[PDB]
Amino acid sequence: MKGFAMLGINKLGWIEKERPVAGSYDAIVRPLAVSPCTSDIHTVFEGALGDRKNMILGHEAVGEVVEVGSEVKDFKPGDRVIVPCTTPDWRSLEVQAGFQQHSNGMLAGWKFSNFKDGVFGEYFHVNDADMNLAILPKDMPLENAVMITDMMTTGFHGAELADIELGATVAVLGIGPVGLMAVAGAKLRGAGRIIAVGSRPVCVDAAKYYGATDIVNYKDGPIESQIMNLTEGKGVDAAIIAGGNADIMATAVKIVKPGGTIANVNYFGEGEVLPVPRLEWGCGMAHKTIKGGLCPGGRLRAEMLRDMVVYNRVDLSKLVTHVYHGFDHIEEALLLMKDKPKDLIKAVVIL
Amino acid sequence: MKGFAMLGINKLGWIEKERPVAGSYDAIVRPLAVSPCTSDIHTVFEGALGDRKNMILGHEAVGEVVEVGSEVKDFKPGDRVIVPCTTPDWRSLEVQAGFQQHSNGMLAGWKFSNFKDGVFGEYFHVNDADMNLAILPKDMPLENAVMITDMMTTGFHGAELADIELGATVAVLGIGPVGLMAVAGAKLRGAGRIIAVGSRPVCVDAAKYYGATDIVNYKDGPIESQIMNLTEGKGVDAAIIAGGNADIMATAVKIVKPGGTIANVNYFGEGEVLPVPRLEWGCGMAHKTIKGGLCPGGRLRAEMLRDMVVYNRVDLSKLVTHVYHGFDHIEEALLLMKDKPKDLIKAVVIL
Amino acid sequence: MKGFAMLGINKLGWIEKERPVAGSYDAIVRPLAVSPCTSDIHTVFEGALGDRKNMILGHEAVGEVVEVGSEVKDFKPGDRVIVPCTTPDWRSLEVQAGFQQHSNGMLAGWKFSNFKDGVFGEYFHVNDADMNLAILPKDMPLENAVMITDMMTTGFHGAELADIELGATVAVLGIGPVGLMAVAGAKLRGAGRIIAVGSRPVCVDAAKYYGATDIVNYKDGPIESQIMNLTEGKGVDAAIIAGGNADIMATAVKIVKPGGTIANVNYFGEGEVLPVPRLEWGCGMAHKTIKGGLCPGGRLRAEMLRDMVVYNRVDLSKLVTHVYHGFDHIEEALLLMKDKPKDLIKAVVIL
Amino acid sequence: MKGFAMLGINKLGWIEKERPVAGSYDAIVRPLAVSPCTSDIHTVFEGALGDRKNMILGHEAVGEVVEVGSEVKDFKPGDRVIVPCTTPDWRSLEVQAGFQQHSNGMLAGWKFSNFKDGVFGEYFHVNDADMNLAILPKDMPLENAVMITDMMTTGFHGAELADIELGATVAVLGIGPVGLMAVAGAKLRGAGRIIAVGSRPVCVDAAKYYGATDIVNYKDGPIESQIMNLTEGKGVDAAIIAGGNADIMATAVKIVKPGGTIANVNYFGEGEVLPVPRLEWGCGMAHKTIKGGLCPGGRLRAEMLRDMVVYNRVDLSKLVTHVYHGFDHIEEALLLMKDKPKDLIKAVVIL
Ligand SMILES: C[As](C)(=O)[O-]
Ligand SMILES: C[As](C)(=O)[O-]
Ligand SMILES: C[As](C)(=O)[O-]
Ligand SMILES: C[As](C)(=O)[O-]
Ligand SMILES: [Cl-]
Ligand SMILES: [Cl-]
Ligand SMILES: [Cl-]
Ligand SMILES: [Cl-]
Ligand SMILES: [Cl-]
Ligand SMILES: [Cl-]
Ligand SMILES: [Cl-]
Ligand SMILES: [Cl-]
Ligand SMILES: [Zn+2]
Ligand SMILES: [Zn+2]
Ligand SMILES: [Zn+2]
Ligand SMILES: [Zn+2]
Repeated sequence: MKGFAMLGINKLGWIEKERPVAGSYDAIVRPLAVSPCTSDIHTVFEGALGDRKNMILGHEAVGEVVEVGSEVKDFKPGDRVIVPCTTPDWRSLEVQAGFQQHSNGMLAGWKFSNFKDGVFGEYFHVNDADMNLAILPKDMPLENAVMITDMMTTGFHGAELADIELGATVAVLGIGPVGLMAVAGAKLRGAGRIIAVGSRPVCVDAAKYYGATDIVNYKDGPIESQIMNLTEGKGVDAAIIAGGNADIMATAVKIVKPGGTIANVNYFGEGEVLPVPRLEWGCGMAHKTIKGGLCPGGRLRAEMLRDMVVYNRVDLSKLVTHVYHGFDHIEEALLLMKDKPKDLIKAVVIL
Repeated sequence: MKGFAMLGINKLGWIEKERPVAGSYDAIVRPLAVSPCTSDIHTVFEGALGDRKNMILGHEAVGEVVEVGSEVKDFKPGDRVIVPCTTPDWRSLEVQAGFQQHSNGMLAGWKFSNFKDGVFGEYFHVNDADMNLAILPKDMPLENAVMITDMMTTGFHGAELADIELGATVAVLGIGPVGLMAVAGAKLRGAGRIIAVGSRPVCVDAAKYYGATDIVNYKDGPIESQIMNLTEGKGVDAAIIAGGNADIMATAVKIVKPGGTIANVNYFGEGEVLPVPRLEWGCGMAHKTIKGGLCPGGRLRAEMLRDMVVYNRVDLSKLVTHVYHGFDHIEEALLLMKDKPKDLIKAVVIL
Repeated sequence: MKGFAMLGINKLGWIEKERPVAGSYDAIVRPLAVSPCTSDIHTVFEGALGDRKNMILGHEAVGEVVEVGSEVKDFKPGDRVIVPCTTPDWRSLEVQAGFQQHSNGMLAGWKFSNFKDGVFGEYFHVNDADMNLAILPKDMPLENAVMITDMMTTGFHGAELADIELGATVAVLGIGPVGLMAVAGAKLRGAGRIIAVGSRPVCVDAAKYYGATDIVNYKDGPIESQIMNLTEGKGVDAAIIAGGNADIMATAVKIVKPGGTIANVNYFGEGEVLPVPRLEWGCGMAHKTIKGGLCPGGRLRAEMLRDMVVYNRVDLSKLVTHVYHGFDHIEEALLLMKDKPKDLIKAVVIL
Repeated sequence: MKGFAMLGINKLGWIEKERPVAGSYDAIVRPLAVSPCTSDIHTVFEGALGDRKNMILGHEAVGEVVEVGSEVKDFKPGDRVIVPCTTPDWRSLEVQAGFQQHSNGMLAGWKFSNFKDGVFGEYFHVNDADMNLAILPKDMPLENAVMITDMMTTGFHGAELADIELGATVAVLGIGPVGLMAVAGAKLRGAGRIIAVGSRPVCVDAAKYYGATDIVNYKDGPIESQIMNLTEGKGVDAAIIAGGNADIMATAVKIVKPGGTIANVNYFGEGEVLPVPRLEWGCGMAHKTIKGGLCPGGRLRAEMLRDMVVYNRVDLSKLVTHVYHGFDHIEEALLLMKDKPKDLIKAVVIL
């Protein structure tokens, strides 16, 4: 079977592997549409989760079930499915503690292109199909569906972590596709003022679409001072980190008011320490809670998000700026995420 | 000073009282626009909070500050203000425990036309002005502003109490103005499917506007069975009670799935017991949490809600179906709430 | 295989059934020590969960694993195990929503002597052994261990549901073994004053041991008035319901202060409605949250509770008032729970 | 009036000031017993909250009310009172948001020897007496009472922030008096295993008394590896930081399991950045929540803690290792906190 892989740190290529086989509770799925992610660039080009050998990349797919194990009851060959990027082992003690994302170890609910061969292959394997898949609606555009699997869940998780009160003022630091979904998620948690920080015009337009009331361009000067000035020295109720380097932790702390929340969903690839500033964290005592969480997955999450899309709670179409046709364009698509052209949000390859 | 009052249970009339005087921390406010509430009908005509003598009614007003005490710093004569219907005593132990609504006793944060002369008078008194008032924006229509003071805060509080996950399915039982705001609030907590229960066409149109995906008319048959059928036997994640008689508690319990929330914001005036059904409450063990809460007030709540309106998170204009001009029309306006014409949601009297 | 069963409502007897067989993920366990529960009296003699045919009773056991399925990795034949009375299906959507106790339906995480043949048999079946068993410590008395499986988890769950702040005043309504564990659990959530309501001297002594600061005997007069008098009209922060008839709901509501919690863990068998009083529930608005929950189970819960016992956080020995030797005494033991002698808390049959 | 003061950074001395006067809502209190705090050493000798001029030190006192304002109703001259070190302005928007500790600005609920003349004076001023004082019980030893005002509330707040499940494994980093109270607080939140990190024998004995099951001495080697070894590679559910330098943040992150909580109550005086390690924080995604909070105060907190002591939930006497008699010994007492003799936990000066 063919797949586009991380040969090792800094090295991409097409490889050939054995087609995976389903256990009693698993499914084999062939991709129908896929998207590459900035996370795979951190993983390959920064070595941010350590080295790998011949790991097929990608974790954002809608697919067709081709094969299911003997104990699979709700999915069958031919079913069209939304595959959440996080596919936990539901039989784990971490699940019993309330942390599906870390079933059997830190980040280990997120398998695809963390450590498990991903979706950029002729087929891929889903553990526990009945618990980790959702049916794709008949009329749902594939490219919008693909945005559910990671961008929507992660951005929304930033808003969830932020523990927003109705009418809260929220800053979103970074308006790549995850931050855009954080903007929309903040709105769908009842945020009033939403201050989006970023400068790429395509992203700014999308941020405004999704609910941003204010846009902060770092080229006008320090972000901290800009935000403090917008809020008349009060700061924000919550800051969602959806991108940046290590220093953005310190920025987030400095703009959040006492009692507020810093909610990280950014995958940091560079810097071995994320700085928390002493004075602006109240020398340890400011009740500025710092969170940082991998997106939830599983069937329940996938269905609930899917149904938000069905009921027009968010329009995912705005994220999709590039569409390609055919398996081979996966390569070109991933390299867009590396190279970062001004007009890109997300790319989808429809096979 | 003139006001429209509860003479006692079942008896309304205009009365004359001394104009109130501000303590060091208080304001005297003259109404600019007011709305009557169904709660005052429960209070007067059902005796639902006990008898009263000569209590001026009303608790929904935007006003002009005419006089402030010596220790008031943020409001001054001439300021135009949104007055939250709940005006807590902030120096109370209940506030220290996190329950502003019950400062100095059960429901005692809600003063106006609970026990304190209300807003249907030439002037009224606000305790602790700096903590219990918000500035009215220059361009904000008075009639929309008045909807902040009770309908928005109460309906939104139903959504808050419901403890909705992103993508949850919510039922709203009753689509009077409080239920309409519960619909909008559920949407602004990220609800997917929102099932609104009610039959008055004006309310149904508003419910759909505010985010209802499904409408349930009791004239088609039992509500429980209808809802269970819509959700394919799963029930709903949360049911918000925004109206009905005592029996609606039992309905709410029967439609909520195990682990879900029944969130009441209805002011019950009739029936001395609200029934919780044994079997459908899992004989005590179904984790169906039952909440029932008075709306928050105070300056912070008022400002945060006001700012949600400024940033176009909700459009309150749809609630206002009747507008009158002049103090004397307060009487006619309140009697609309008693008589309940098919085309009424809320009435506002602009003085 | 022999077991002591519910023949049907009002009818007990010994029966013969096929010995159960383990699926790939299950274990067959033979009891080493067992206890009967008041819940089985509700189930059999009140028909509180509907009729049954030939259901082996009991859900409180420590056992020896005799057989495990091919996919079981952490338990093996010969292992001595604490079996939590609640053994969820971990692969369920309710688990994904955070409600293990209702995996695959209301109460359906609690299988043994709800609907599944229980522990009063020569052998019983545990679903998903690796996720639903805990190792019994070598030196832990069997009879103390058995108290973990239901009494400790349920009583502690009442304290968990009560959402106690450090220093809160808690009432416990009923001091049978579940209420006794609620007393201990309240103490281990940092309760200050703990007011235990009950009159059996053996239970009173145990309540005082476990942390009760005040004892209320209903024979001295109405409980509501007694509690209100003890707390100088303030009421309690939380009331845990661990026994009583339907009316105790109303008592609990009347003694809890505004903003407080009524936390039920009682299995109600009689009365089709549990009354919530209108005026004392603030006509729907008093923020008196009413909870009612089945005890958690699974391996994680079992291990965490076991380790609390290992570290001397609670002494379970006080609950065990009667010990019998041999399988046949199960019958006599269960009938004690029906007949309720003054000196009984819990009975354990050591096989 | 005489007081022992921070002349400025690095400079202590006795000074003379005007005796303060009560506003309508305030009290003037004369100390009956006082304790010095390590925080005042950070403040004076590290300049950790910036420079000061002639600020009377100390924030741990039991006193006698000598004078009250005209609007004070619950306290009067002669009353003996426990003064919480945190005395919020209850009329603030931060209080409305749920953060009394930051009323009118970051840390600004903690006034005494942060910015307001403290308790090491012939008299001191308490803002809002009715909301910020508690009656001292007649038979309560003064020196035990003084431990309520800061050590108990702060250490307990570390346990509160840790959001401990019943049976959780907790590490406490630092076993000075705050960490000792964190140990006791963890126990009173139902912790099972409690791993206390420290090496001073007097503190170790107290840690064991208060509930520590394991003691970790850094002189045996790296703390991280020791803790990971104790927990068999699982890490701890929560780590409470009650002392250390800046690096302890990174240690806390490395020992907490995914989904766990790092709960800081340490007042950091040195280092401008507290490091959060990238890999062990799951590159931003490990759901290791980092909290850091000033202790709550006010009358409600003071009464609830006082009542925990009355009901023998914790014994504070173990903290008091040194007692002096007479106002002048304040100087000697504070310098003990600077110099740190092996046998010191807390010192109390009884005037
Ligand atoms: C599954 As991911 C860290 O790219 O949001
Ligand atoms: C202040 As009201 C009970 O009418 O929402
Ligand atoms: C498992 As039970 C309802 O007897 O605590
Ligand atoms: C009031 As303090 C920071 O010394 O615990
Ligand atoms: Cl975990
Ligand atoms: Cl992104
Ligand atoms: Cl309260
Ligand atoms: Cl209404
Ligand atoms: Cl569920
Ligand atoms: Cl019991
Ligand atoms: Cl705040
Ligand atoms: Cl300390
Ligand atoms: Zn991704
Ligand atoms: Zn009203
Ligand atoms: Zn039982
Ligand atoms: Zn201190």
